[PDB]
Amino acid sequence: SPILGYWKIKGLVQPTRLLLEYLEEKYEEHLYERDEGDKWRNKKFELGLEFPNLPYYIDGDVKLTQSMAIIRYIADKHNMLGGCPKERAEISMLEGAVLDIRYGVSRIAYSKDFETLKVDFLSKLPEMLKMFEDRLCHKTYLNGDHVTHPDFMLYDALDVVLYMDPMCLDAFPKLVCFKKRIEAIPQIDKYLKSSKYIAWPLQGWQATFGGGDHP
Amino acid sequence: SPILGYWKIKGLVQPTRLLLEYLEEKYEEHLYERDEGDKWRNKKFELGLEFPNLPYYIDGDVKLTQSMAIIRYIADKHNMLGGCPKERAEISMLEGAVLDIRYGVSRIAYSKDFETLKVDFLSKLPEMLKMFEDRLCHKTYLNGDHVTHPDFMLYDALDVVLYMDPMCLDAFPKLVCFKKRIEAIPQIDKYLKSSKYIAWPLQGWQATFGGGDHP
Ligand SMILES: *SC[C@H](NC(=O)CC[C@H](N)C(=O)O)C(=O)NCC(=O)O
Ligand SMILES: *SC[C@H](NC(=O)CC[C@H](N)C(=O)O)C(=O)NCC(=O)O
Ligand SMILES: *SC[C@H](NC(=O)CC[C@H](N)C(=O)O)C(=O)NCC(=O)O
Ligand SMILES: *SC[C@H](NC(=O)CC[C@H](N)C(=O)O)C(=O)NCC(=O)O
Ligand SMILES: *SC[C@H](NC(=O)CC[C@H](N)C(=O)O)C(=O)NCC(=O)O
Ligand SMILES: *SC[C@H](NC(=O)CC[C@H](N)C(=O)O)C(=O)NCC(=O)O
Ligand SMILES: N[C@@H](CCC(=O)N[C@@H](CS)C(=O)NCC(=O)O)C(=O)O
Ligand SMILES: N[C@@H](CCC(=O)N[C@@H](CS)C(=O)NCC(=O)O)C(=O)O
Repeated sequence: SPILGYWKIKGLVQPTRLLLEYLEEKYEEHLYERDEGDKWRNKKFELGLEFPNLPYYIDGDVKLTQSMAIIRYIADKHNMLGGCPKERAEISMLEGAVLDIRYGVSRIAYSKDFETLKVDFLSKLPEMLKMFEDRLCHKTYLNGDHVTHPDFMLYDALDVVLYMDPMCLDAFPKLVCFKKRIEAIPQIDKYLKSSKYIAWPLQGWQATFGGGDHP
Repeated sequence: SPILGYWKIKGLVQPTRLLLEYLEEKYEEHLYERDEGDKWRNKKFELGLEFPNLPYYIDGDVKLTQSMAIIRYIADKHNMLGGCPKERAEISMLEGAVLDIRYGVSRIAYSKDFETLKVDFLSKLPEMLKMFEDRLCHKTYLNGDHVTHPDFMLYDALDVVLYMDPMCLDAFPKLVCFKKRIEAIPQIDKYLKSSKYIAWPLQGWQATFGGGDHP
């Protein structure tokens, strides 16, 4: 059974969890708690990883790090990355545009100056969201009728920015619908209600925004 | 003929240029100068881009943004991304590990506190480089005998960190060799000597590190 290792937080790996659950894939997790740095450090170089880091994904011979390599691998095994170079590039474009939002948050979330930095981020956020709002015209998911991994990435990004500004989707009804559509996927509905769902923190526990043991 | 648009800097797009040149692909560039923000802003929404941004790559019907989508697209058209999910994931892992170095620089390069932040980055850099040093044991390129896009990404990262600390590869002879190997690829040798090579800046011109009109 594959092993997905990360801090017991949403962070970089939450879209991967959602994708695995969507696919009904069997996996176990190594979940490092806030005080378990020592535990991670004692395993870091003992797992066969060529590029030791968190998250990791171990699947027989396959030992992977890099969150994006991992999510894309799971997707790839299910024939989800795209049917030709142009569609693969389209999906990678969606992926990167989501990361501009999600990393946009993480870039500032650990700063002493988060509250001032938040102003600048929220000023740019509507422009980024509008691109997705436009993309969703006449589409159920970002690539139309079928789910792709960026859908779970975008889902996670929306979850996160809504904590930062609960009104940030008020101008984007299609994105509001989209978030509900993901939540309506029966596998996702079940997961979000399950003992396996990690609601919080959004970032590493030490973050100024999206950190701490509880919201 | 495809169009690659970016600021006239190395920045996010330099590995893409190197890959195109390696492949002997025909392309033209839209190169925005330091004072040409207005020019970019007047084109940004007039190019058919679904996710307007820099860089962009326009190839007939195909209008792409996201630097990583673009480099991977060029690679994909040349059957370079990997022969199966595991190899594709391996290549995406290399890609992400390079980005930890290259984005590691960009994260701090625009800060007023760059000089203090540099200490922390240079403290972590040897650990990141060692993973690549180990990977290159008995290999010509990162994936062995054949070039892949992360080779050009790593090349660009080494170029950049050597400006920050010219001694940072003193402990990593295989990486030193690697950088020279890339420079010895005849297409790359020619490109680096050509009028098309943009030597500087490394970052946006306004950066504290790797900015300005000249080094
Ligand atoms: S991957 C094969 C090509 N399809 C697409 O590019 C799909 C585009 C959208 N992502 C979608 O509609 O889902 C292909 O061969 N298309 C036929 C063509 O017009 O050439
Ligand atoms: S999908 C966005 C546009 N449609 C609408 O606004 C119709 C009203 C719907 N209730 C809604 O989606 O808001 C649209 O079709 N834009 C593209 C076009 O060709 O006009
Ligand atoms: S949210 C689902 C989409 N409807 C609208 O955008 C209308 C929004 C209302 N005007 C509002 O709440 O303000 C939609 O068109 N969905 C169709 C689809 O194929 O996704
Ligand atoms: S993509 C097909 C598989 N090959 C690899 O994974 C290549 C691994 C390295 N990147 C390399 O050697 O270049 C494959 O089918 N391998 C055969 C097997 O052992 O199953
Ligand atoms: S590739 C690194 C190891 N080889 C050497 O150190 C031999 C000397 C060479 N001049 C050099 O590469 O430095 C090596 O083989 N490590 C793996 C192993 O199986 O020992
Ligand atoms: S740099 C090329 C590799 N040689 C070494 O690592 C030895 C380095 C010296 N000890 C030194 O300069 O300090 C190498 O083994 N290359 C073979 C390959 O297949 O790449
Ligand atoms: N580019 C990497 C970044 C990984 C990373 O920064 N991981 C942090 C957690 S968010 C960590 O704790 N890494 C463990 C380590 O470096 O030992 C990825 O996307 O996986
Ligand atoms: N995730 C994007 C980031 C792109 C980006 O930040 N581009 C900057 C230059 S480094 C820019 O000037 N963008 C133009 C714009 O936003 O209008 C990518 O990798 O392409």
